[PDB]
Amino acid sequence: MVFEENSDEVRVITLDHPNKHNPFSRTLETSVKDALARANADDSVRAVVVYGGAERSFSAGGDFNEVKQLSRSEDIEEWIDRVIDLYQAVLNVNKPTIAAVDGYAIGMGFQFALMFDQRLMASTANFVMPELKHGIGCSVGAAILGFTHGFSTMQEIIYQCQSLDAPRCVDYRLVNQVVESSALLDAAITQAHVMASYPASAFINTKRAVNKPFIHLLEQTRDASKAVHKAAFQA
Amino acid sequence: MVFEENSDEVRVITLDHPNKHNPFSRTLETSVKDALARANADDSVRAVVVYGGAERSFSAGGDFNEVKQLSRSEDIEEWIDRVIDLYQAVLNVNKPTIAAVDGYAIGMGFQFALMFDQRLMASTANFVMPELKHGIGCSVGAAILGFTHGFSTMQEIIYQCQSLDAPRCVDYRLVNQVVESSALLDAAITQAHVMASYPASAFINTKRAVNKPFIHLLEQTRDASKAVHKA
Amino acid sequence: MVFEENSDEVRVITLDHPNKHNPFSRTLETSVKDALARANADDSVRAVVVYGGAERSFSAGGDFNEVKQLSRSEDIEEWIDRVIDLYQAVLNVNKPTIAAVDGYAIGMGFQFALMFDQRLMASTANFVMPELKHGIGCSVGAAILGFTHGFSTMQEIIYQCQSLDAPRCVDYRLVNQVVESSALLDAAITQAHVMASYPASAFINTKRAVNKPFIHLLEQTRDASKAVHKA
Repeated sequence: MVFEENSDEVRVITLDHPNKHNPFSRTLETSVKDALARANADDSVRAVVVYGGAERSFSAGGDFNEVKQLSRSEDIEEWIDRVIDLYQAVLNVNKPTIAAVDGYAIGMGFQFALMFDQRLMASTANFVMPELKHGIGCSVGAAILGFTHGFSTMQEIIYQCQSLDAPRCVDYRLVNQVVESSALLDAAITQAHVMASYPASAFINTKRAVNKPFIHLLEQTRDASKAVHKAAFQA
Repeated sequence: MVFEENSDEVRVITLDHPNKHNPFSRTLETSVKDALARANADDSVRAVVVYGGAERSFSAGGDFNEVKQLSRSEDIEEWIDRVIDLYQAVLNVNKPTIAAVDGYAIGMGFQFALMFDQRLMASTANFVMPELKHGIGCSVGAAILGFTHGFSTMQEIIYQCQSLDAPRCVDYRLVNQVVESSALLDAAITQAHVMASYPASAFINTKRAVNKPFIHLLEQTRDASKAVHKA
Repeated sequence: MVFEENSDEVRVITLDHPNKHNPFSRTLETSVKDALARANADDSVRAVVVYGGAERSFSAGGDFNEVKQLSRSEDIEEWIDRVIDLYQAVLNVNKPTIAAVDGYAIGMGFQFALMFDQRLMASTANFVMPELKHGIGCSVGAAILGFTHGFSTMQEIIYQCQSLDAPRCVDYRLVNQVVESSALLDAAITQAHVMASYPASAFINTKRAVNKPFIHLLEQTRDASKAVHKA
């Protein structure tokens, strides 16, 4: 469920769920994790771009088919582990990582995007974190967003549950760039070439230092979040 | 010193100190805490709005003369503890909380407001944190504001001691909305109805998770602000 | 390598490296630390302004040819310890501190500036954190910047390695004011007089509380950054 192509030293991973909105099914997680592993392990690769695809959403979050079909505690507990593992998978890529966002980045897709070093979105795209509106728990989201963007910003976002257009994302500093849908991928690749040109020894050790507290946060959130979602999933 | 009213599932707590600027006296603390307890314990309540009242300040905070008048240290311990307990009282409300700010939100009033889930202010209102200007210590304000809005933002506010009108609060992201004084209360209630419509269990457990570090911070600050006036 | 003047209760420390870009050589660090010590220890001083000088940079930081030289594990460590000690030196000044920025504030100069209570820059000045562009490690810069201004802001800055002019710094909230180069020093001194007029008890204890987490973070970053500038 992911294409892997190359713009020279740049590896481009394109999400390809049967569904245009690239929902994170368990199969898609797997592919995305595996592609990231290969990219990180491959010396020909010096930078990575993850992309929803032309006329496709970055990801509309997890698979509503998994989520709505969750009752057992065993089942929910392990689902949270999966989710974090995915986010960690991105954070542990020792090379530069760009997220090219078009369409919708919702809930899990929003969060997934926040794991990247940089984010460019289309002028026509949207971010959303509408969990509580819908009756889903959002401790993991709160945790991430609080860490990346501050307490009061996070509060606003998760409690308002609004559809964030580009102007709004810029205002929140959720993205580094806004371009036309047609221009988006090339723009992302360029950013990747730029960061790829920074000496590797320097960039890897710095990125590691930078992402350590983030990883550590996510690990701490693991247990407590299993608690809210176990309790929430009974309606 | 409050009015408790209802817009259906929304409880509206209106501060009513004899003084139009709703200063936090001991008595007002008490009422506000008790009204919050009831609202949180009441089934019929699904969201809470706290409001200074029409043609009234949200709250000018606590008397700096009386703060400066405390010279026994348990006087200060008692007082520090009271202040935090108030802020914790808000943070422990398991339902949505909106603060409708008109007039002045000063010192304690500024801080008290930061405990809420959301904040709307009037176009004509002002936030201020002037403690250092008036020769008051300011650990608790800094601690809170650093946590809610970042180090460098807090630095600027505390050290500059300026009256922050609405444009400035928006720029700082201190509020979620600015409206006319006449429109403010209805606006706040609407927000409350919106958040009240969120499936409770999912909301409550999330809010608990969210506010936990905040509460823990207030506890750390309690100990520290009293290690100060002890040495 | 520093000239110490007085505007009444305000002490003004002007960086004076032979090089007009005030690079942080070991000698300059020393002078700056010693001038800060004296200013903090001097009762006649109630506030401090640090300035690059007219027609001179605040500081272009350390020399990236020398940094890339350091291969011996001691050399790396002692250098890191020095760098932090400098930043701590500013944080431990118990009186108000203003940084008057003209020219370039690069890497160490950017970071050094973030230690101050307030920052004014010239309209014509620039901030830069270009370490990764030039193959220099940046754990320290990121640690600081993440703490002062948030994770995602720090990310953007260190990964983009751009020259931030004034409009951009305002947009990032890196400074409290932008003025003409000619006006800059007087502006800084005024800010210093303003903060100097706040009661010393009130200020000193608050500032201590405020800067504690910052110091504690610098101390962690020290122990850590060794292992990465090592590898």
